[PDB]
Amino acid sequence: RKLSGTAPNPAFPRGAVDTQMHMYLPGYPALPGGPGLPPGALPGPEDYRRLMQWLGIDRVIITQGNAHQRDNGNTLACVAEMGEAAHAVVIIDATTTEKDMEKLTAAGTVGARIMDLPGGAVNLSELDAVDERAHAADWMVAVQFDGNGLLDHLPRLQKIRSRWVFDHHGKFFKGIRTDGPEMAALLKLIDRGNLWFKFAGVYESSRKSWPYADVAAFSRVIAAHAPERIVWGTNWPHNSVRETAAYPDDARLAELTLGWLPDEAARHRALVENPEALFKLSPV
Repeated sequence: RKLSGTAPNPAFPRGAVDTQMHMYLPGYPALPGGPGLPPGALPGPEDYRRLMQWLGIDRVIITQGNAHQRDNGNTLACVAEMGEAAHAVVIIDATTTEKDMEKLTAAGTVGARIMDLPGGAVNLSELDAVDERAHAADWMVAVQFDGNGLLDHLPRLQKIRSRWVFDHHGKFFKGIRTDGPEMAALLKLIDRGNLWFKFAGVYESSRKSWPYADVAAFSRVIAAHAPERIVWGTNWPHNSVRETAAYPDDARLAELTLGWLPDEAARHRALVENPEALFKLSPV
């Protein structure tokens, strides 16, 4: 993996938050139900610190990988090793008690994860159970599903109590029209004020070569509509990539997708104020 390069231009503001990454420590096996660990080298704190230093990332949200299913051990241990800069997004479900939630909060947990696509630990059918607890704890929920099913999920997404983020540019694998009912439904969800939209992992859904114009088209529209509701992430360590040859340059990728925002004020929001609001972080 590439862990150094030329800095993003313009440079990230102090306090910049990577809202989308996974991290891996030795001694935390993959669990049945998931994809298994990243074949190697194990992408851990040392490698990610290098990435942070390259990009100018100051704060990181470390999210539970599918590899670990419902066992939060690795993620929590990564946050602890990373120290002040890191917070966790973990797995909860209907078995998670109030006391469990306080343990997770004290250990730096700021949210829970729903992953409806293959490999995910908790799919959309458990949304209400995750949401009721997250809301009670004043957490957020990261929600990832095939965006082309948005209209089917609309009634349940409307009922979400918590702050939440729609992962990875919505993963609209087939695209979406910028003025169709899908876009209309998404903007109405955003208007309510409890939904953020994530610019991370564009290459996991684009059917185009760089500069990923298909995803750019609708991402520009969403960011223009609601610049105080966009967040950004690396998608490090890019688990869907298997060969050195296809591994993205994280600084260039950042410049590209941040370039889809409407102006410089929106770029600062996307990197600092917006994630501070989504995750309820102390202000920089």
